[PDB]
Formats: sequence, C-alpha cells, structure tokens
Amino acid sequence: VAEPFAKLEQDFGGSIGVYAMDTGSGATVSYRAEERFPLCSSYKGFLAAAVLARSQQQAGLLDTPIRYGKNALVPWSPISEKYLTTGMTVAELSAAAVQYSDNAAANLLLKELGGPAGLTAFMRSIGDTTFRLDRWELELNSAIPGDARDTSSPRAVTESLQKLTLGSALAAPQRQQFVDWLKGNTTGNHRIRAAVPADWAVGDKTGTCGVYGTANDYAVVWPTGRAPIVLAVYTRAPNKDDKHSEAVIAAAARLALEGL
Ligand SMILES: *C(=O)[C@H]([C@@H](C)O)[C@H]1CC(SCCNC=N)=C(C(=O)O)N1
Repeated sequence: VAEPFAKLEQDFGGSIGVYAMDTGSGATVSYRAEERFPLCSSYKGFLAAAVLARSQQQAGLLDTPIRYGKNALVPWSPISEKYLTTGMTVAELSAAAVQYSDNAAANLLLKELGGPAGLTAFMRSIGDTTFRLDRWELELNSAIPGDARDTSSPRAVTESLQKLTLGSALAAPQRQQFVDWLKGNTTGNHRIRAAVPADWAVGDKTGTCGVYGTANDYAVVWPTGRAPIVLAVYTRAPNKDDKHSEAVIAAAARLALEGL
C-alpha cells in the first residue's frame, strides 16, 4: 500500500501526506496521514464552514454586508478587490474565500469569527483536535519546517471535511451550501479533480503556500451511484525554493482512489 507513495514522494523530493475514506465501505488509505503539514489556503474551506455554522445561531449573518476600506486588501484578493466600492455580504466573501482563495475575504471572515483562534475554536467544536490556525493572511503561508502553527494532518482534514459535508456538524441547508461552494471551486482542476472521471462530482479546496514545495488539496467525491469518497493530499519539501507540484498531488490522489 504505502509502497507507491514512498516512490512518488522520492520523485518529488519531499513528503506527501495522504488520507482517503470510503464512507460506504469504510475502507481507508493512509500515508503519513497523521503528520502535520501547512494548511496554506486550504483552511479557507473550514472557514466558510465555520461561518455557516455560526449563521445557524445568528440569522441573517450570511446576508450581512461587510464594507471594507482599501486597507483590508492583501495580495491575491481578486474578488474582494473588485467590490471595494460597494462591499460584499458574508456569504459572498465565503464563496470568494472558497472558490478563488480570496485572501482579503478570508481575513474579513476570520475577523467575524474572532481571528485564527476563533476558527480553531470551531474546529474543536466538531471534535478536530489537530487543526490549528494561528496567524492571518498572509503570514500563515510561511510553511517553515518544524513550525506547528497553521497546520493539520491529512487524516484530521479528511475527518472534519467528512463531518461537515456528509455528517451532522452542519444543519441540512448550511451543509448543502458548504458542498455547493466546494463543488464550484475554480482552483483545483489539476489536483484531486484530475484523478477522478469527469462524470463524478467533486468539491475541493486547494492550498499553495508558494514556498517549501508546500501545496495541498482536499475533496469530497461522488462516484456515480456510489457512496461518497473523502480524501486529502498534502505536500511539503525541505528547501524554501523547492517547487510544489500539482501533478504530484493528482498522482497521489489517484493512488489513494485506486487503493480503496
Ligand atoms: C493559498 O494557498 C495561497 C495564499 C497566498 O493565500 C493562495 C495562492 C493561490 S492562487 C493559485 C494557486 N495554484 C493552484 N491552486 C491559492 C490557491 O488557490 O491554492 N491560494
């Protein structure tokens, strides 16, 4: 089982972490599934989930307009930047955070939740004890070896995604909104999506720290007429200038799906 992944992570020059779960059969694949990896932008899926969970207690939260100044803008905010003159609702910021990895939107939503500690508190509320977000955009992307900040494990990411997209953690309408946002993600076509047949529905959230060969993807997959699959592929590398590889993420994802 682990043999194909070790092979892959030695063509890549760094570490690959993989965890996949068949929700019907209960079969799993694990490879470095309990090691910590930098979240990079991938926490933004759970951010949107946390915002949805809070809207269950705070009616009208999703429609709340957030009017921000030019100061709220940080690099890689392609949606947020376009609406500087009108603002965006919490729901619009959430879709932007998920589907375009919009950094200003994420910081705005983090603020709504009480900062990185607020998001970590939400992940604890659903029983995730591994996840930790400690910093804001963009410092959380530093991905320095040995730093436990802003990390989780492939297994913890998979279990939390499972609880949120298929389980009871979100109420029924919020749960479908979360799934819909992941399904409409625009940044992951070359990662986990590239490993499934095009006739299978996929929702995913990517992460790309830009340094230390650190990039990732987690996804829910619906095989046609089949129980849904949940999986996470995370990578890192020892040298700051080591390049991440979308191909390696897709190859790792295919090995996980061909192995369940
Ligand atoms: C998140 O990981 C980073 C961080 C700088 O906020 C941004 C950069 C990118 S943009 C395209 C990356 N390539 C493939 N996805 C994303 C991202 O979508 O991963 N988030």
